[PDB]
Amino acid sequence: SGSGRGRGAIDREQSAAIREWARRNGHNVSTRGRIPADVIDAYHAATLEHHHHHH
Repeated sequence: SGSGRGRGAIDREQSAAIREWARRNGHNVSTRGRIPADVIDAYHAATLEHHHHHH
């Protein structure tokens, strides 16, 4: 009874958003588990620099 692990929610759940972003950009990424830090950095560059070092 009550709330618990049966909800299926993840703590670092932005992994799925980085996987989707990598798929939308045609970049190599795994279907499940961890993502390479180079692709996490690639995602951070896209979210930070596109309104700083782009026109």
